[PDB]
Amino acid sequence: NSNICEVCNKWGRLFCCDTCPRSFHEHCHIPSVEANKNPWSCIFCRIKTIQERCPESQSGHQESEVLMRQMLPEEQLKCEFLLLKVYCDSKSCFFASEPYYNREGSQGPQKPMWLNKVKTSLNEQMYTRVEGFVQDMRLIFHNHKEFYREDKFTRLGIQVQDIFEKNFRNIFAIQETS
Ligand SMILES: [Zn+2]
Ligand SMILES: [Zn+2]
Ligand SMILES: [Zn+2]
Repeated sequence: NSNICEVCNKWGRLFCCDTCPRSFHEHCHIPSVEANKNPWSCIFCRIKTIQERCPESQSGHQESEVLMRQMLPEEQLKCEFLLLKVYCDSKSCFFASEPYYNREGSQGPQKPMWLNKVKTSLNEQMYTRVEGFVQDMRLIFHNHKEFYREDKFTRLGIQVQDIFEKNFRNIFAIQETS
């Protein structure tokens, strides 16, 4: 097994996957690492199994169809993994916890949003369709762009949104386009 957490790249109290060499902090894994279960298989492994059990699941899909999917177990997992892929980027730190807004010339967003809120909402099964999760994720970056205006800090939202979108297209096998 690796000696650092796959998500945050730090050592510490790590839980090791039984079917691959990755390791995790308890609350870095999504869902949080399960109490018992020997062997234990990480989210990366669980996602790989879905693809292996249904190879045709990798054929191209339309985003509009993906968004309307109900949050059955496999879609729940895919959103958990997409969320985790964002937290894998160190720039996710800026979007993790509850923001506050007091900048001359800007007004805060009407609906603030942040990663840990999305994480809780997934854990509490508050999304009934993939669309709910994706909307909240895109809202994080849209709020940031609007608030920061011409400050160069706006670029951090563009950057982390790009990680989200690339991973969304990979995990849900969105049809490639020009
Ligand atoms: Zn970690
Ligand atoms: Zn694994
Ligand atoms: Zn099949």
